[PDB]
Amino acid sequence: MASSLSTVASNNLMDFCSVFNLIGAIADISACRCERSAITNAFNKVIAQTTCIVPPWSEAQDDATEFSDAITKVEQWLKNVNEIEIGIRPSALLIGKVWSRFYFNLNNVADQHKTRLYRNAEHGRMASQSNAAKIM
Amino acid sequence: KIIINLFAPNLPGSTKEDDLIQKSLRDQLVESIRNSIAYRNVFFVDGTRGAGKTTFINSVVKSLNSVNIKCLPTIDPTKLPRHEPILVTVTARLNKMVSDKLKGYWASNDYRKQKEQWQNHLAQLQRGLHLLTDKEYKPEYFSDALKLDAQLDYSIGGQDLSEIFEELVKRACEILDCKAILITFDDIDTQFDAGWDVLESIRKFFNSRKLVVVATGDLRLYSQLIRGKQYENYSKTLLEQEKESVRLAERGYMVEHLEQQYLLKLFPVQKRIQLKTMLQLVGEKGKAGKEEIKVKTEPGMQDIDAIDVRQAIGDAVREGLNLREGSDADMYVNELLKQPVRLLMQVLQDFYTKKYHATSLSVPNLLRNALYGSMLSSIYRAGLNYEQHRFGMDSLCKDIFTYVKQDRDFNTGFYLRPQSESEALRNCSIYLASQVSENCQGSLSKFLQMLLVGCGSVSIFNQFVTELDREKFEQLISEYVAYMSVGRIESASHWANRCCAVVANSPNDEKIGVFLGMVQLNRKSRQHMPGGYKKFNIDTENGLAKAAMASSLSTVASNNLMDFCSVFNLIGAIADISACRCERSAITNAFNKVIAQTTCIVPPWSEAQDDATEFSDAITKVEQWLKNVNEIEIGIRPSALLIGKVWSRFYFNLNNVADQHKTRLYRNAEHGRMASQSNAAKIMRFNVLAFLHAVLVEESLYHSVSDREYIGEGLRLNPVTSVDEFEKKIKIIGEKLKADNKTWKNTHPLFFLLISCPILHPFIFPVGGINCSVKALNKETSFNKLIDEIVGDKLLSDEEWDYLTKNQQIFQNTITSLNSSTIVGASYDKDTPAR
Amino acid sequence: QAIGDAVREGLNLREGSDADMYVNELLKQPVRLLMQVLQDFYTKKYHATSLSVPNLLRNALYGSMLSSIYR
Ligand SMILES: Nc1ncnc2c1ncn2[C@@H]1O[C@H](COP(=O)(O)OP(=O)(O)OP(=O)(O)O)[C@@H](O)[C@H]1O
Repeated sequence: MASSLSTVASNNLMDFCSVFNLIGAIADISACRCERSAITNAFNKVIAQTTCIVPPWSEAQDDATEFSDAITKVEQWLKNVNEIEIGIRPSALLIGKVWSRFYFNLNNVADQHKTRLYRNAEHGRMASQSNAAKIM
Repeated sequence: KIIINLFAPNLPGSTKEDDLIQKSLRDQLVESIRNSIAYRNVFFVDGTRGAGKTTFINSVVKSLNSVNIKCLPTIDPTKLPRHEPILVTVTARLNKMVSDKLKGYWASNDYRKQKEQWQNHLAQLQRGLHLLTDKEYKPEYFSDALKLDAQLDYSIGGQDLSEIFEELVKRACEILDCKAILITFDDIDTQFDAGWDVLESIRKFFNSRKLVVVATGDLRLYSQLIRGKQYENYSKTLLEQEKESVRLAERGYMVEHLEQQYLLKLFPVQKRIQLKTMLQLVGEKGKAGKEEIKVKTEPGMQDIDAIDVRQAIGDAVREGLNLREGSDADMYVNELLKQPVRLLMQVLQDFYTKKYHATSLSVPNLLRNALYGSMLSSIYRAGLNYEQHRFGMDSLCKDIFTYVKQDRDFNTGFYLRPQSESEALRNCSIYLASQVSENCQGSLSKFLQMLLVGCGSVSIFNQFVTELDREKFEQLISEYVAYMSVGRIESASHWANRCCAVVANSPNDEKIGVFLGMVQLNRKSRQHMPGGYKKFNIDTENGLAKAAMASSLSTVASNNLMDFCSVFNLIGAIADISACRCERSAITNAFNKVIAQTTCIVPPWSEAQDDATEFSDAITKVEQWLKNVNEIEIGIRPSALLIGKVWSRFYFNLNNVADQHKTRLYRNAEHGRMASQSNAAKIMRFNVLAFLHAVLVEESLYHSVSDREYIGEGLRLNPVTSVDEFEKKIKIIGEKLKADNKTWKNTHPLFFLLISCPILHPFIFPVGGINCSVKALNKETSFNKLIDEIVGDKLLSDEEWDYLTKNQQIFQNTITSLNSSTIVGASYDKDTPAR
Repeated sequence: QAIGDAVREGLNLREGSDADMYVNELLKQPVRLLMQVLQDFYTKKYHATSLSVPNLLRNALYGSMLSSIYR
C-alpha cells in the first residue's frame, strides 16, 4: 500500500490509494531485475519524491528483519517468471482489448460500492455490506 | 578491433584500415554490387546527420579500386560551379581516365583506331548539349534533328541525349576492358537545393546496364526537396482560388501520394542501407556488444591498454559532474551516445586533450569549456546567458529559471533531467548540470545559495503566483524576476526577507498566522489573553538565543508593519557567515544585516552580562566553527541532482509541518510536553529538524564521496510530529559506520557541518517545544545523546537538559520566551481533548 | 498464403478477422508497394535462415510507407 499511498501536495494534504500504482509498481520491478536497489527503492518512490500539485487550470516491533524478508519474495517472483515470460508473444489487438476489459471493470466496481457503506459494515459478513477493504 | 586515436585530425583523408568505426556495412555492401552486375540498379546509403558519410563512401571506392568494376572519383554536388549540368562533369571525369588508357598500352594499330572512335561520340555529345541549358526552342534546330549521322545506329530519331550518353559509356567500357562503371555521389547536407539536379539526372540519363550509382544523403531531407517541387506544377491561380479545407485536404494527399512513389522509382527499398548510430554499434549495458570500440585517451600509450568508449564517457560524465556511479549516471552517457558522431568526437577530443595538458586542476572546469562550444547553437536557441567572463552563481540562478519556463515543468525542472521533447532543451539540460557542479564544487556557502535562491525560486512561483491566457502569465514572470531580483542578489538573507513577502499575500482558511515554514508573531498585545501568552520581546532572551532570534526575523510594510519568524532567514544567514574568514567583525554584521534596514514592500501583483561583550562568547563559538568548515570545504563535491533532490524532500516535509500544526492550538500550547500540544516554538524546532532530516536522507543516497549508502534497506518518512523516526536513522547509520571503521567527516560532510553550527544549536531544543511523556523521553533521551555523538564535545550542560525534561536558571543556548508568544489569528478558544 | 506468412507472424496474429483484415489492407496497397514489402521478407529471411520476424516486418514497413509518417 505504501507505493499506492500517494499524497497530493496542495493547500491541504490529500492522500489517495489507487490500483494503478499497484500496476505501476510491478511494471517497474522487472525493468532492472538486479542490483537489489531498484526493487528496494521501488517500495519508496512516492513517500517524499513525488509531490503532485493540482493543475493551474483546476479550481484549487522491529521493521529491519521484515524489510529484507519482503524483498526476496519479489526476487523469488522474478526468477520463476523469467523461465516462461519469453515464450509468450502479445500484439496490438489483444493488448488494447484487455484494457477495455480492465477500464470498464474499474468503473462498475467504483460505481456500485460507492453507496454500499454503512455504520456497521466494517469487516461486514453480509453479502451487501461493503467497506474500503471491500472496494480494494 | 578498433583503436581510435584522439590525438589525430580524424579527417576523412586521414583515416586508416583499422580506425573505421563501421566496417561490417563496408564489407557487406561490396559484394552486393558485384552480385548485381554478375548477372535501374541505383544504390542508396542512408545516414543520420554526423553518422559518417563522406568518410564511409570513400572507403567503398577504395575497396572497389584494388568481375572488374572501374570507379570514378567521388563528386560533390555542393562544391560545384552553379549553372553547370551534372552530365558535363561526369563526362569530363570519365574522359580523363579514358585518355589515360589510350596513351598506356603498346599496340599502335588499335590505339590509332580506338582514339578516333572515342572522339566520334564526344563531338556528337557536344553539339547536342544545348538542350540542357536553353530556355526556349529554336526552329533552326529542327533541321538538325532530321539529319541522321552515319556508321552509328540510333533506334530512336532526334537528339535524345539519353542514348548518346548510353552509347558513350558502352564505348568507354571497351577501352577500359571493364564490366561496369561505378558512379558515386556525395552528401548534400550543406546545400540540399543543389541536390535536385542529381535526382533529375539520375532518373533520365543513367538508365543503362553498365552504370551503377551509389547516392548518399539524408533521406528525411530529400522528401522536403521533392515535395516542394511537386507544388510548382499546380497553377498559382488554382492554388489560391480553391482554399477550402475539403479541397486542401485532398490536394495535400495527392502531393504526398505522388512523391512517396517517386522516391521508390529512384531508390529501391531493397537497395537502401543505413549507417548505424554510435548507440547501435556498442549496444546498451544489458545486451552484448556487437562491435566494440576502444579509444586512446592519453597520448603515446601502448595498444594493450586501450579503454572502451563507454568507460571513456563514464570517465567524464561521472567525474566531471560529480555524479555517483549508478543508473542515473547512465542516463547522460546513453543520451551522449545518441548524438551524432561528429559532435561526440569533438567533445571527447577537447576534454581529454586539456586534461592531459593540465596534468603535464578541476575536472568539471575542463568539461564545462568543452560543453560550451559543442552545444553553443542550442544555447542561443534557448536564450541562456552566453558571455564568457560573466559566469557565477548570480548568472547561473537566472539561467536555471529560464530553462524551467522553457521546459514547462516546475516539479522536476530543477532536477535538470535530459528528458525534454525538443532536442535543443536536451542539450541545454546537460550543459547546465555541468555548470552547476563547477562553481558549487569545494564550497559550502556557494552550495546553500544554489539551493536557496536557485532551486527555491522555482517552487515558490509554482504554487503561490502561478494560480493567479498565457500572455497575462508572461508579464507575471517579467515583474516577479524584477521584484525578487533573481538576476542579482545582494545577500542570501535578503532573498528570504523577500521570500516571506511573496508568500505572505496568500491567506488561508480561518486566517491562522502560520505559513509555509514561517509563523507570524504578533507585534502588539491583544486584550485579555489567557494563560501566560504575551507579546514577543527580543530582550527576554540572552546570549546565543538572542543572536539566533535576531537572524530569524523579517518585516513587511503593508500599511501596518508585520513581523515574521522564518527558517529561510536562518538558512540564508549561514550562507553569509560562512562566506569569508579574513575578517572578524563581518560575522557580527551578518547577525544584524537585515534587522535594522529592512523596509520591505508589498509586491506589485498583490493589492495588499555587560552589553559591551554581550555577543563576545557567541563570536568565539562561530569563530571556532570557521576553522572546522574551512578544513572540510575541499571535501564537498555537490552534484546537479543532489541539490534538486534535497529541496524536493524539504518542500514536502515543510509543507506537512505547516499544515498539521495549524488547528493544534487549544489554550494549552504553552509549556507543551505531550505530542498533542503544539505552540509556536514547537513548529520552529521541527522546521530546523525538517531541514536537517531532508539533508540526511539525500546526502547518503546521492553523493560522490560514498560508493554505497548507509541508510540501509528501510522505509523513510519525515518528522511531521514525532522525532522518533529521525532518531533511528542516526542510530542505524552510527552502527553501520562503526563496522566499516569509518569516521563521520569523510562520509557525510554536509550533515556533519550543519549539525555543528552554533547558530542552529538553540533551535534544536527550545523550552516550550520539547516533547515530554512516558515514551517521548525514551526516544528523545537517545536522540539527545545521538546529537552529542556527532559533535566532538558536549552540546549542553546536563542540568539545563534536566530542567526541560521535568518542566530558576538562565539559558544561554536555549530560547526562553518564543514559546509563550502568540500568533495573529490564533485566538485561543478551544481546549485540548485528551483521553 | 504469401501474405498470411507475412502478417500472422509479422504482427503476432492468429487465424481470425485481424489477420485477414491485415492481408486485405496489404492488398489494397499498390502492387509496386506490395512487392517491396513482400520481397523484403523472403530475401532477408533467407539470409536469416541461411530471428526477429515481427521486427523484420517493421524493417520492411519502414522503407514501405516512410513518407506518410511526416504527414
Ligand atoms: N573512422 C572514424 N573514426 C572517428 N571519427 C570518425 C571516423 N570517420 C568519421 N569520423 C567523424 O566523422 C567526421 C566526418 O564527417 P562525415 O563523414 O559524417 O561527413 P559529412 O560532414 O557529412 O560530409 P561532407 O563534409 O563531405 O559534406 C569526422 O570529422 C569525425 O568527427
